[PDB]
Amino acid sequence: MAALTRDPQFQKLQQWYREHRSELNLRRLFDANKDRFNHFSLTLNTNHGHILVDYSKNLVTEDVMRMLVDLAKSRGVEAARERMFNGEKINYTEGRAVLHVALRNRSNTPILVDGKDVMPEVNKVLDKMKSFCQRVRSGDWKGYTGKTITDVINIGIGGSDLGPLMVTEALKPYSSGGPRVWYVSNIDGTHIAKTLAQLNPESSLFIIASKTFTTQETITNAETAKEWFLQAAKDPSAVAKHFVALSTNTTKVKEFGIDPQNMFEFWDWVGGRYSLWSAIGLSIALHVGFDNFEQLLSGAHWMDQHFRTTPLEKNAPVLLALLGIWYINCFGCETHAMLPYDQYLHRFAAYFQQGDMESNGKYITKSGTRVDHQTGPIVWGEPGTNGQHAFYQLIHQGTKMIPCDFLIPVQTQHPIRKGLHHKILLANFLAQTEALMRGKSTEEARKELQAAGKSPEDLERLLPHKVFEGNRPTNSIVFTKLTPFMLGALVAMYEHKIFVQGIIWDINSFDQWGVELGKQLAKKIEPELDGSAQVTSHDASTNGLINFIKQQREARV
Amino acid sequence: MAALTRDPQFQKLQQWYREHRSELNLRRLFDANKDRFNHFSLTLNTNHGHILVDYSKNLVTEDVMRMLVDLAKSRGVEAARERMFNGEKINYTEGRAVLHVALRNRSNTPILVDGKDVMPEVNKVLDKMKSFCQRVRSGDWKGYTGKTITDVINIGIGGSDLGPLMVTEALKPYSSGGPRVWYVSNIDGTHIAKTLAQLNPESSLFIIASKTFTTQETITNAETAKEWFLQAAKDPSAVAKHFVALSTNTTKVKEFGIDPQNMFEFWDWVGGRYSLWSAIGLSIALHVGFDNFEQLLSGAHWMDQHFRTTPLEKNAPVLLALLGIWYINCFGCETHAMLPYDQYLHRFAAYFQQGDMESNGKYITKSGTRVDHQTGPIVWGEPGTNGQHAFYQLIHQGTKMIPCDFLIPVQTQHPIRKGLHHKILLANFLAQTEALMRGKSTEEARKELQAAGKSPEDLERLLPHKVFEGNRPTNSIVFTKLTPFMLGALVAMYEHKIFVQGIIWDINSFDQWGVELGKQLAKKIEPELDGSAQVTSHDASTNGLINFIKQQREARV
Repeated sequence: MAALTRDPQFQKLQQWYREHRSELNLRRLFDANKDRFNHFSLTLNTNHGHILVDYSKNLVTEDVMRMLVDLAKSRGVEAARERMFNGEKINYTEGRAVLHVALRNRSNTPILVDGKDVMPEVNKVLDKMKSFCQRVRSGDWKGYTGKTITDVINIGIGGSDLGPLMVTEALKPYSSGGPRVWYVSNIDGTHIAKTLAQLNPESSLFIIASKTFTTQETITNAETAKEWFLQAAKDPSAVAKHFVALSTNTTKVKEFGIDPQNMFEFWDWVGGRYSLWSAIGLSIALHVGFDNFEQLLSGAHWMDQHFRTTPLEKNAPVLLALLGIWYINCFGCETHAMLPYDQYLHRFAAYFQQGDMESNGKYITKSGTRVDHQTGPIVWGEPGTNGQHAFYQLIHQGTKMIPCDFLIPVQTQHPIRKGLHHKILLANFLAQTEALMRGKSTEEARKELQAAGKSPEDLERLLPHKVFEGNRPTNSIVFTKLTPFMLGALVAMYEHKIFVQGIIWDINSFDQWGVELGKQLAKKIEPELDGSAQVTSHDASTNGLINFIKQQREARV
Repeated sequence: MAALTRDPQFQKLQQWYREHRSELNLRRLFDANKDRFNHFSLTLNTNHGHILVDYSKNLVTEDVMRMLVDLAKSRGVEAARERMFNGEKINYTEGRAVLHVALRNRSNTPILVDGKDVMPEVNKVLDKMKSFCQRVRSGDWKGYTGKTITDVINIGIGGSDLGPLMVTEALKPYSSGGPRVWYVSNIDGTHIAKTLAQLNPESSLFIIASKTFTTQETITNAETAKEWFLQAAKDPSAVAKHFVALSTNTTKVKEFGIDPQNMFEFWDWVGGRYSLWSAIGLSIALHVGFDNFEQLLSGAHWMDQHFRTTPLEKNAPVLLALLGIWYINCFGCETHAMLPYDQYLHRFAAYFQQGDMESNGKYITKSGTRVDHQTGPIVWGEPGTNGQHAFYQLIHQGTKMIPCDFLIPVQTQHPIRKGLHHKILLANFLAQTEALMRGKSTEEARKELQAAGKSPEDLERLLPHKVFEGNRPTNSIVFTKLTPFMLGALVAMYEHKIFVQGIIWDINSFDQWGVELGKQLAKKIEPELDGSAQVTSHDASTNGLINFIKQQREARV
């Protein structure tokens, strides 16, 4: 018995579900309540765009929502939220604060950790980022042969990669006048090799993103880039004009050949998967400009404030979190699909696979007892309409219930053909959730087939295949335009959803002990791959795979 | 009750699982059987590289595998296979044959549909492709100002896009002397606009992929490309040097301005999600050359024969399918992760999201009866080590069982740093499945904590969070090298896996009636978006969303 399962509000939810779930049908709910949209949607005015969070096409009633809010209160969500914002060490397995909200604290209200306001250091780094971006983008910063920088290459793994990549992809229209950005993350040599082949050492700037500056994959990639660079430049002192670090390890950064005045710091209370708001976002600021980076921070700051000051029943991240709890812990849905109808957001779902799954893919509660319920879902998705033409067949007519978040900006960055493309995109965004909710009954389908002139035999044969059961729930999140500020707000909104869910489950959303074993076992296997000897030190499978690898690496195909 | 649930072998499988589920622990299974890898792995020599399908880190015993194979026999897998290969109309809801295997039938052994051999038509199109490719690649084919083609842009959705994109990405090293390739699929105007912004109309060749040549999204994109082209070229007759078609609609192709000689045909027995082997693969052949395209076809042909002649108990696609049935229909796993440790294969999982999910995300059986069991799983993943640093926390320490296919080539296309990068990649590939299988016990973690000098209190506090329960099953698929031939073999293997699961579930893997409703509803919404008038013709949510869109159209942000 974990905290969640012992909670009385949760038990009430489970009981309601057992006795009413058979009665949850979206067509009937909408048919019976013309005010349903008004009662189950939230409109936020950020002053830089509106966000409509329409959660009306969910398998919930007023009572369900009331009970879910009651659960949030019973589980101490608000108090936990205050602990985070106040700089308390809520990352309890690692004794650390959790302060990505400090990174984007534009108001500069003091946030104390161990007796010291963190804002001065947050702002010192931001100031350094701003100066650097101005120098690089303006052409002031010269390469070793006196040329301007045309390409910036971020080298990092996990949280040092996904955020910056997703945001620069999403904000590509705001990069006029910025250098090209490249992301190298995989230790797979293909990644760095194929990137370097397209670059000029005289005009490329590498950004090595690693807090410790000892991260294996990242430093290997970094060392490979340096070797390539020196092959052309020869002079070790030239490295300082072409490599900067996002790290705190001054000695290692200096030893690499980077001038430490170009080491951009961040802190223990910045989790990698919450780090794009820090120095880690340097490649974003370089690409779209520091002004745009500040707008991104400001958007997140707005949402932070929304989350902090809004009554639970009208609090966007809380409601999203609660809906997820309902589908995960009552309906048992393993996954959560994120489907932005926006090609610029093509890596948004991939970003939340880390942000969500690495945060809440957990099983030990704060008290040390194992959970006896589900925790975080498997997050997945492709942007519409691409995903729509790949896997929606399964969403509409498969055997899995799959909560989906559909997202779209009202205004497109590319209003080509007098808005025709965006009109079709919007129509599909709307129709898909409508279809998922409504379905098509046997009766309706039969009438279509008859109207189509199908013979009775053909009709009876095809009929069942044309039926859509519907009742498939979705959220529709519509926002004015995907600007830097609005993206900031949207990302922060999901960060706080994830936080609320973790508090409810009583897990630690901010550690990641689950990455350790794989790292340990890889270090053991590395040296064993060298040479031609048979390996017999592991289970038979691991041995067998290693031995096949040894046999085949000498094969001439 | 559906076919599967009525099947005596399936019931036998279920009884066994009910009786012995808790007898399935990988760590113990491997400790008890030193020959486990040997008994639960396949080695395939294709003459152009080996494939090791190591399915030993799965929750199975010899009895379980026997029962699974017996299930495949009972469900008539072999007879269904022969029907496919013999050109019978196994796509029963549409009354069509399913002959992607004919597209790569290098043997040219006759395959008849309605008494007529399809190979001549297949080969005629292939010869056409070969000639066109030679002309474009050699510089013989020139644009409207006499320049050679430097860029090829494929415009299509779903199956007309994903396969060609995935394969050209995977085979990038083999594209020397080929034009760059671009893929435009999203109706979102950003996709075509950001693509066209980087192109010169004088040296760009557009490939319009659509059987009917009336596909709304594809044709909208195509017309946008043509308008951009003509803004530069002016002369309508120049469209014929810059646009070709993958279609059978001669009339519409001619009307578009394409020379009918440059219409590359395919057939109703080529499913879109099985079409890269046909004319739909033209961009592949253009990028990496027709010879490399033939090698891709040849690899698939090799795997088709393996699937055809190998006893079920040692038949790769069959075993992969059967393991999936075990996890889906007995263990209840909703998902299947595909994790290639290969950056070139970064779009492999996405491809199989359509291939698998659009095929088997079904709920009506051959007899018209609704299934009463699960069908296709939710397929997802990212390449290692990228995904490894994103979401593996949840795979190791979350509350979901997630069957994972780990894939990797022994030989890298980029053996930089004297093989150091690939060494580290392989070590992680190996360590991850080893870790997932083995886990780390309370006692093992305790010993580590003591050794690190943790106080008893600190130790007891952290201990449970450091435990890995393990027993997480995986397949490891290792192949000599990712050449065009090997990629063909791999994709075909998965195609047949999907086919086998579909036969077992008694669903139609080859239709997609699930896409109709959304299309119908979108068509109704399009004209409603025009104008300022409030919409009230739908459910309250759909109306509300539309009205918010109309409102926010007018906002300046």
